[PDB]
Amino acid sequence: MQPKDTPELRALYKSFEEESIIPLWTQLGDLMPIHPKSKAVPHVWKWSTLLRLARKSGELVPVGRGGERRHLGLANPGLGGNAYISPTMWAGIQYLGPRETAPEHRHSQNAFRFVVEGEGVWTVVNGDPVRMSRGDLLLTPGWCFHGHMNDTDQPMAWIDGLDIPFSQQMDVGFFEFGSTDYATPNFSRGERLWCHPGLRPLSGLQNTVASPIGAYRWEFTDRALTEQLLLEDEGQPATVAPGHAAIRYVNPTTGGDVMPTLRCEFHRLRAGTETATRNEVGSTVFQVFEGAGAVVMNGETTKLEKGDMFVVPSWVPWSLQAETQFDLFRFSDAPIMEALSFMRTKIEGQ
Amino acid sequence: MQPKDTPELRALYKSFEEESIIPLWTQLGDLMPIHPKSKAVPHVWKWSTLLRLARKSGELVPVGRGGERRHLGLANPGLGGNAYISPTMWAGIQYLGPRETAPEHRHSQNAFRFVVEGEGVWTVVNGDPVRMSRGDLLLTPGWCFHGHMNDTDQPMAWIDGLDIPFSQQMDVGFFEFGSTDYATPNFSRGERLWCHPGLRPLSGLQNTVASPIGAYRWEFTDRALTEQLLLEDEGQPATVAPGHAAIRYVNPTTGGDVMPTLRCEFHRLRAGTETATRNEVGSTVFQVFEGAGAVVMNGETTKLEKGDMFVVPSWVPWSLQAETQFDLFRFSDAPIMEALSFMRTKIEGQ
Amino acid sequence: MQPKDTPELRALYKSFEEESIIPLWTQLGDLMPIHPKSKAVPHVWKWSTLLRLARKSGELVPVGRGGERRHLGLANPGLGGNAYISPTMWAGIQYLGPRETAPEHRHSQNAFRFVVEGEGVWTVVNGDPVRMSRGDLLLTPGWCFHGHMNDTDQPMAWIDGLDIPFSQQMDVGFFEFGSTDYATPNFSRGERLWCHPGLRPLSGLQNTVASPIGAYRWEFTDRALTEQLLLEDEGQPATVAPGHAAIRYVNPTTGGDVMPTLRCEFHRLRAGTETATRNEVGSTVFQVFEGAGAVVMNGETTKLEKGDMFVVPSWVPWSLQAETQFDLFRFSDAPIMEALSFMRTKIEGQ
Amino acid sequence: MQPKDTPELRALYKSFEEESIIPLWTQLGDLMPIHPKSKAVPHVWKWSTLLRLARKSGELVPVGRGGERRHLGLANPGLGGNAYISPTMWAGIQYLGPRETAPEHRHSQNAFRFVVEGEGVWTVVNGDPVRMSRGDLLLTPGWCFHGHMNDTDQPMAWIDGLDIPFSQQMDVGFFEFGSTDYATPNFSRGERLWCHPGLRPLSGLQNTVASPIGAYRWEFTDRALTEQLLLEDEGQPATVAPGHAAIRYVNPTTGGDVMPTLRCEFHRLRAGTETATRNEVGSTVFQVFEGAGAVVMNGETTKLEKGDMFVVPSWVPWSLQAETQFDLFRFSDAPIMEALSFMRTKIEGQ
Ligand SMILES: [Fe+3]
Ligand SMILES: [Fe+3]
Ligand SMILES: [Fe+3]
Ligand SMILES: [Fe+3]
Repeated sequence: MQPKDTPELRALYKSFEEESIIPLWTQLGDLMPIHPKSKAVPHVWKWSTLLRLARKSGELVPVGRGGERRHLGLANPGLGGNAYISPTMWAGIQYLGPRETAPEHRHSQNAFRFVVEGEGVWTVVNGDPVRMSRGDLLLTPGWCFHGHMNDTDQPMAWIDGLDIPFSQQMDVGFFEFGSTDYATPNFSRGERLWCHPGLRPLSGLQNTVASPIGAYRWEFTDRALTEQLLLEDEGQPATVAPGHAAIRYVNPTTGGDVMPTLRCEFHRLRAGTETATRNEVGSTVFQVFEGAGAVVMNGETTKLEKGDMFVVPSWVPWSLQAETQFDLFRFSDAPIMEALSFMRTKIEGQ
Repeated sequence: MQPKDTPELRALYKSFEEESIIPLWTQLGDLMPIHPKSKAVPHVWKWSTLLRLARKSGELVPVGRGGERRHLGLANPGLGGNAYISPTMWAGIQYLGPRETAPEHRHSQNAFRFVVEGEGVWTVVNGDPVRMSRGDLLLTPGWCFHGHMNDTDQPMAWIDGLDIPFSQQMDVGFFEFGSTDYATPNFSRGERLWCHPGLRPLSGLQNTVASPIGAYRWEFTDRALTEQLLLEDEGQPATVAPGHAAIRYVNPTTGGDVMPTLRCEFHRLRAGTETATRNEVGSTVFQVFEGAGAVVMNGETTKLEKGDMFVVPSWVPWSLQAETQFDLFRFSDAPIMEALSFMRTKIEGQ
Repeated sequence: MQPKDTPELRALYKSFEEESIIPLWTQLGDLMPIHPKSKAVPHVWKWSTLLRLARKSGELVPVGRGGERRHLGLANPGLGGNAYISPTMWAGIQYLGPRETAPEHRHSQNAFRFVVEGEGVWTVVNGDPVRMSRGDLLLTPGWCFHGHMNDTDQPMAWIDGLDIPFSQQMDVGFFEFGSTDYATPNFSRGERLWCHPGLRPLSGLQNTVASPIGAYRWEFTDRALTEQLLLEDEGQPATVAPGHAAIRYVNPTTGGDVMPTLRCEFHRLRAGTETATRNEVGSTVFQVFEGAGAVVMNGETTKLEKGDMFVVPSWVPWSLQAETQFDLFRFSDAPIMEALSFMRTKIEGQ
Repeated sequence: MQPKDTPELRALYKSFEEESIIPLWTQLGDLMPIHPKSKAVPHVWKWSTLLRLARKSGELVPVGRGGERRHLGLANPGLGGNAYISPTMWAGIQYLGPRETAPEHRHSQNAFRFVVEGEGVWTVVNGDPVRMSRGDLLLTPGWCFHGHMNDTDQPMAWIDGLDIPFSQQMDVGFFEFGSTDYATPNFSRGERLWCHPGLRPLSGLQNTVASPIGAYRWEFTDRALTEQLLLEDEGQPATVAPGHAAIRYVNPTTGGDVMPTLRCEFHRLRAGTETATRNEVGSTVFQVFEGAGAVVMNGETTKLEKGDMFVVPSWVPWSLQAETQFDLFRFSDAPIMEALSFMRTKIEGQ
């Protein structure tokens, strides 16, 4: 940068290039930033748009000519043309047509399916068939064989969230093909063993790295958030903040996050609730499941409508405001920040 | 023992007594036994008897003259006149009369209440009122204020299980008095936050030493064991052994045992099921909740009838045989053996 | 207690005896004490005495007539004639004569050896020979084969601390006989792999329930306490309290206590140091390794001299005062209180 | 990819671009690879070269014109012009001149200093001054204030290893400036409290996310590897493989890795030792501290000489061969792979 630009210097630099050495002193860029400054940028996708483009994708791309991958990837404008919503996460709308199937495969990358629209599709996870409907969270944890069948003439839309960008950058990717029955049970084996509150099968005493619950069904989510707002009505502690009910989807063998790499939550805000501004390390994505409100990011307010999705990159100040009762599904890379002692939180309140 | 019995020896022994020294060589007894040989002995209490003596206790002992402690302690014949069912555990039948109450207190010793007969009594745990009915497990973990009220003209019987003998021998006992409302909610606050499968309130992210679930209600227990036998019907893994469904009551923040000192389980055996003989370190107590069968202990078969209770001391070989569908509530000191690396298991199968 | 003493009552009580039921209401004793009130009592043993009785035991009890168990057990006056220093722990002076040996055995009960006087005895733990000298702590953890040989014509005295009383009361005891070489290496294999600060063999990546270090040698203990007093001289944080250096013997795979059931520590107090009074749950034993001071227990001061030993039962208020530089080896049942969430501390300071 | 290229398609694609959607079906690249296929490539840097360019950097770049950052970054040829040795790690040669200093700063990114050449430089970590010499490992864990002073007229070379590339990609970076004494103690406070084998200060009972040992000095490393080869001579288990001694630098409060994000090890291979080929997930860097041998990567053998450094990206098959006694310092991103359940190992042996 500032050494004397002499012949002997330029010879040194020439030698550098040759030996693949880069010297610190010529480096100008933001080495060790004061706080995180992501290349990802806050962004909002409108459901009215995504749904439109999804339905058209249904007409224009059949099985045999791309229909197998009929998946609308959400790309952050800041991430150089990659189909990545944040630096750690991949989120896409999977638009599954009438009677459509996918064979089984397995990969190291962890993944979930959040059903936004439809019913009567089964994702068959290690042979265990897990039914899908609006508001269910399905897990297909890393190295679990998974495939699916649509048992109906209606299509389905779901959010596919994966840890692809993390796994790509970090070199951890593995993949295998599997290989019929097409069973359609109302509840999977996993749910039948693990979905009884406070009870654990004697046959499942070993803890697991990922939840053995195949589906976190809408019924239960909805009940939990209602009780929290009800307890608040009654003077009882329940909500994380006034008007703000919320649960964390957990692995019951452990009480921890669903998968090693991804946290999932569900938030219910009472009409007129306005959350305190947060800065949190790493990235998160919300989908507005029901109701109307707005989000503030970097001081910019965006009005939000049913089905809209948005991303908050690392350290971006954010808050939500409910106009009506505001329901949002949430996911993030937080289990990574926390496993590695990188997590840090600033709340405007405290 | 074998030193030469001389004047100088007897002088040494005299000096020993004076200095409170006991020399190893004169010690004869079973110092370090080959395997555990408990002073507690296997034993069975008949419900037809206990109920009889309980009902009479109701007539003969009113409030003001012992009725406050109307509690039939189960004493092991081997434990020198102590009201202790095993060396680690206290189990008693509490016979609560019409409209009877108890003020709040708190103690370090951990405790549970398993309802055998009745309904409509509330145990109010740290202010949170927890309703009681047949087949519910209630926890009153150590240092939680607890008291109760019977909201009815009918009596109630429950098993009171505590870690009293452990806590007495080990010197850990603490106790405080509390000090009205008498609320009668259908479900407690604890249940309302924690009894939704796979979901955890954002307001309860901290793990706990004991379960925050106040009641493990019968409904859920019954469903879990039915699904396990059903999965077995269907070729699916579920049961711990052929015909033998079983759950472990767990603390959901952790996936571990209900309380640091006590494990609780519930077993359902299909008619004609006969379990493999087990030797397990430490003690356990079963109550036959429903059905008919037998237990073998030390090779002795005892026929078992609805409501009967029995104890298996450390290392006693035991097995159960179901005549009808055989339901049993179970508890033990195993979390102690396991925390300290003393647990050891022998199964006749393997 | 207070029910009307009628014929029908006495019939009930008669039935109780017969069915081995004890009713709560007739129970008078201290059920659930306000704080711990141990049957064990504070006590001090004088070394000048123990040594005297130990040396005489050497003359009067040879191999063939008790010499194999030439062990002076320290019995608490409060514990009904048992050779138990507290309700959880066994502590004894082992007086090993010239050239004396013991074959290998193994037991579930955990144990340590603290060398007070002598050198050149090896305790051979799972085949690994561990040399012994004044101030060394040796572990023989549960289920490790152990035996010893005295390679010299001098005798040796050590403290044998075990978890016998706990294991007896709780029914966890197991025992086996083993079955030559008599090797005398300066340091054992364990020490050679594990006694290099901050370094862990790639061949020992698995954690262990008990420390793999066979001996915690005096050299190292002495250095650690000296540095702590030196840092204090220098204005640096180090001591737990002014004038009070102390280390905890730890299992290096874990950073935790030496064995699941026993904590060992070493304390060095600067002349004139006077510790704040503590109440701590469970029991502890100190031995005065070097120097002079006193101990206060229940408000009673006992002057203390080199080699003296004392016991503080659960919840007894205690403090030490150094006259000279005061060195003390310490052990306790605390890892038990802590594993089970029974531990509680009161310090006069705070 | 394969949908019919019609006007209506191109309109859909146009809409995609506008809404920042990327559709899966047009994606061609290696989405979910069969096994890891890093952009980083195996590479070797020669010390004779690095030292040459380092010494010249000393002449050509003084304080005031880059000398403050006189640091030769090792850039992987595969990583697009970034000064990153692997996708997760930053490794550089810091060439510190006569009497040169650096003020204190702190950052979230974790870091170590491995001294290759020189003595008598102190890195002052949170005020605690830690001396540096050949073969010492120094830690400056995340959020610890650190700076340094050279107390001599000789220069020093060290390896600076950081988790910069991980922290950059993942958005976790934080940074602060500090702000004299220039003390030169032989050992730091950290070492004085924590470098006594098997002993833990009572003032440090709390576990830590990173090791409190400031320096892992050469003496101790060297002793551990010598004992391991000696035990092998003697028929005792010690080495991880025949001829192959190795330790892992550990955090003593925990027994775990030095820092949350970086593993450090030291390997000593007996002459003629040839390791089994390994595939391991994530990246590692070795420096040849002493001796001569070779490394095989992807089947290509590179002869290796004292001070040479090399990188093995994720899943690259590798092995080392010792010609003489071969000593190597090693580091990796493995604690990340392991915290997140991404680690996987293939050894040619098994
Ligand atoms: Fe997939
Ligand atoms: Fe009570
Ligand atoms: Fe022994
Ligand atoms: Fe730095």
